[PDB]
Amino acid sequence: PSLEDLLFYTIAEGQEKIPVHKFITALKSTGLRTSDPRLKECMDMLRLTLQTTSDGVMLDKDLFKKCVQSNIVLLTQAFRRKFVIPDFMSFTSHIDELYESAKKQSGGKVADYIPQLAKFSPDLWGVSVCTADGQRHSTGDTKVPFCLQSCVKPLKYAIAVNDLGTEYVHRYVGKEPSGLRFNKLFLNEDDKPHNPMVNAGAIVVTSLIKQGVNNAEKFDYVMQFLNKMAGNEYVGFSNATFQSERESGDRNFAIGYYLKEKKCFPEGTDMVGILDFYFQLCSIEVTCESASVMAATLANGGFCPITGERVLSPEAVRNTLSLMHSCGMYDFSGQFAFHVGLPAKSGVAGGILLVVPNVMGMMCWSPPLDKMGNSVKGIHFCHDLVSLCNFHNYDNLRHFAKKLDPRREG
Amino acid sequence: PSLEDLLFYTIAEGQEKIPVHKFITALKSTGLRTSDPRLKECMDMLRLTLQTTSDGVMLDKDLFKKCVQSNIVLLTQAFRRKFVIPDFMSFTSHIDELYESAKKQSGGKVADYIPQLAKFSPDLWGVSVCTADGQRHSTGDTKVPFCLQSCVKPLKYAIAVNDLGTEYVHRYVGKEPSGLRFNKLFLNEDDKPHNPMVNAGAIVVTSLIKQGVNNAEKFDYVMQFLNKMAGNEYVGFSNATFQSERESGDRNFAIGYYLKEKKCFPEGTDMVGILDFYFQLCSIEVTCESASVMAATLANGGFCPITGERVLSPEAVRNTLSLMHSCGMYDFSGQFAFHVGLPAKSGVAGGILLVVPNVMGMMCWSPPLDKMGNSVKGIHFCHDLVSLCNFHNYDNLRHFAKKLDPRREG
Ligand SMILES: O=C(Cc1ccccc1)Nc1nnc(NC2CCN(c3nnc(NC(=O)Cc4ccccc4)s3)CC2)s1
Ligand SMILES: O=C(Cc1ccccc1)Nc1nnc(NC2CCN(c3nnc(NC(=O)Cc4ccccc4)s3)CC2)s1
Repeated sequence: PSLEDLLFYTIAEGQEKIPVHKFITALKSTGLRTSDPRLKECMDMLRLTLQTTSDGVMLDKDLFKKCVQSNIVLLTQAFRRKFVIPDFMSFTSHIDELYESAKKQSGGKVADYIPQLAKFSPDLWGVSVCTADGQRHSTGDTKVPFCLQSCVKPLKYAIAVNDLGTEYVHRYVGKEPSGLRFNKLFLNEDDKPHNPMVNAGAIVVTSLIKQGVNNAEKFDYVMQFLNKMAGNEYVGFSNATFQSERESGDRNFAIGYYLKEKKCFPEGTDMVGILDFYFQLCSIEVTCESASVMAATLANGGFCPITGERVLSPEAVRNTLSLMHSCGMYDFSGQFAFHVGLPAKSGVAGGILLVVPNVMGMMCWSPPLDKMGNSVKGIHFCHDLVSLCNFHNYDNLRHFAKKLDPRREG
Repeated sequence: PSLEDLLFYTIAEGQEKIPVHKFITALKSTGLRTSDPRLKECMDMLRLTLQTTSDGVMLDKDLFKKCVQSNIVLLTQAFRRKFVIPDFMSFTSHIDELYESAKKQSGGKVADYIPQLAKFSPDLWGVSVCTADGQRHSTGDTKVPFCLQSCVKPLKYAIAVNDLGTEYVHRYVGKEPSGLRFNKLFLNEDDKPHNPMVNAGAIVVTSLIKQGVNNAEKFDYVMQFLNKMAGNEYVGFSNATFQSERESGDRNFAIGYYLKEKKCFPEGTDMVGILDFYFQLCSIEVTCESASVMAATLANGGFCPITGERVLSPEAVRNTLSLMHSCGMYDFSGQFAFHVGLPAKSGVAGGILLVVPNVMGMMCWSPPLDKMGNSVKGIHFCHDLVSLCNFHNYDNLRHFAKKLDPRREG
């Protein structure tokens, strides 16, 4: 027998030759994009075959063989419905409906304490999905770049835990939500920031990464790390946002001096320099599409789903997901954990980085924020998604009443 | 041929007739107990054929069929390794090692604020497992009755959500942990108890159940409900503990009067009567074995795994598991959520009701408590369990480093 051949007969349909466009259409309907880095050899060989034989363009078993050989495992799982969401076309139809429903939620106020966000139209709204198998779907404004802002907090904590371990990192930062009106306290009773998802905690975490090297190399080190998490999709930087943030960051400077006085930083920390680095990390730019791949890396236990590359330790990812679950949505964190039950992180630019463990990552972006600082449409979408699908952390995978389970078929 | 026959040859081993003891021994190693209520018809039929003789006695394919045919689906999944933990004998060996490691953790203090807790030996230590498929294992003192105490709090919250819905229940009680020192406050800022897992929340939740009927019928209703949750294994009542709890429940009376003055109860509540009902609920008795079945009902989306009966709505179970995750272990709740990542609830008698969603429920019981009120051995066991197995809520089911996954053949 042969894997290329019985996959050939799978698409062949009794016919002798597969039209090339018919193979591409079947591939796309699994959810994989033709640009997937794991399919490069196959797509290069297909394009090359369309050049060397315009006497075509139809693939016989042996020419189909030589195109798919290099990527045959991934291609087989895709075509034998082995991906985490088998009927991806049906699922994206649901995502689109959820998207259109949240589109009609027009309230909230765009953040405006800096010029680079008041800039953003209230009506931008994008949602991108990347499953742990690399299946992609986007709807709305998913290639508009925006700053991560606090969405970067779980990512830089994960880097810190990856490089230094749980025990070291959490000598400096706690692991719990603060409680609905210890919002305002910079430190818990052990003189540590409450958790990595608040500014004081994120500032301390920022000071743990790549200690001893200067800010230029620290930033490059973090960027290279975000590139891998995003499978090398768009990660950028907004210098306009950085300059405005550092120029308007009086409270973060208040936090910085308070943490210095309380000796919250590692020995030899230049606190003002860490604040600069912090403002830079908040100014890193993504799109919905690229950020959804970062989320999918966290959903996939530290492996980037569109490259296969191990990016973060399971410990770093587990810790990060734990704290996103309980600390990720500002004062809405307890409500979100109860009703949505998914690890998520929101930012002032309107992003919500969302993780369904073992299923998928998402980025929802809509600049208008509610009074707790969370994107109105993102919050609405997240509630709807879990109303529809049994993705709540404490939904049961066997007894889920009327919810839909996109992991199953019939 | 047919399913009874095709399973007959599996156990037959080429032999022409199966000894009865060889079938029982094979069944037990799947993890099922012969007393499983779903196997009653089969065991009754075995009982009848064991009476027609005093020989072997040995089953030919046709009489085996006559015994097993009523329970053939369940018997097939058990014998063709379809249960959630396929190699259960290997898994119980690990449970045994975890048990023996926690046994040497000899610290902590037995609760003594009333005599009924104060008499329990410091050295009692039991762990019971019930998977979502009804596979059972116990090690240590697992048939000694002890009071649920605060372990009853998630069960009566589940009942209330089951009967009345999330929205009504949470008019009276919040959905969040209070934070590591708004510990002492009875109400959050919306004049509701912070969540159902604290005394103030449980007291209010108690006032929502079976309203309008008197306390005796209320207690009967809750007992019946716990019977279904435990698949009719042991549930009792300690009047001694009840009497002691009510005479030394000064703080609970302080809470009750405070909630009354703040109008936290439904109209027509007799607050002093509700406190009495509350003390009774804390005095309900279980064993490790019966309580692990209750936990397994929560692990199984509201279906009792050893009877098949729907006991709780999926919404009640999801809500209960969410609040156990974040509020279940007193001031250790945040540490426990971060490190163990399992919904759990502890009580002052030393019980820890533990749920691994979609896998199993457990009850750990060891009377000596740490400084936060949690059983020392239970806390140690829970950490060890998640160190060993990829059961952390934010462990990945595909990439889990060196952890063991008992869900996998491979
Ligand atoms: O001490 C501890 C450890 C601890 C914790 C818990 C229990 C015991 C011990 N942590 C600390 N972290 N940060 C501290 N100083 C900060 C200075 C800036 N902030 C603020 N300064 N001033 C305000 N004022 C209103 O916030 C005003 C207000 C009044 C009423 C209602 C709402 C708001 S916050 C927050 C306090 S101290
Ligand atoms: O008000 C709110 C809502 C709220 C929440 C957040 C922000 C604004 C509004 N909830 C309330 N719940 N219960 C209240 N009265 C209770 C009477 C019994 N308890 C206690 N009484 N007295 C103590 N005394 C020390 O606990 C001693 C101590 C003091 C400071 C530090 C450590 C220890 S507790 C708790 C207070 S009020």
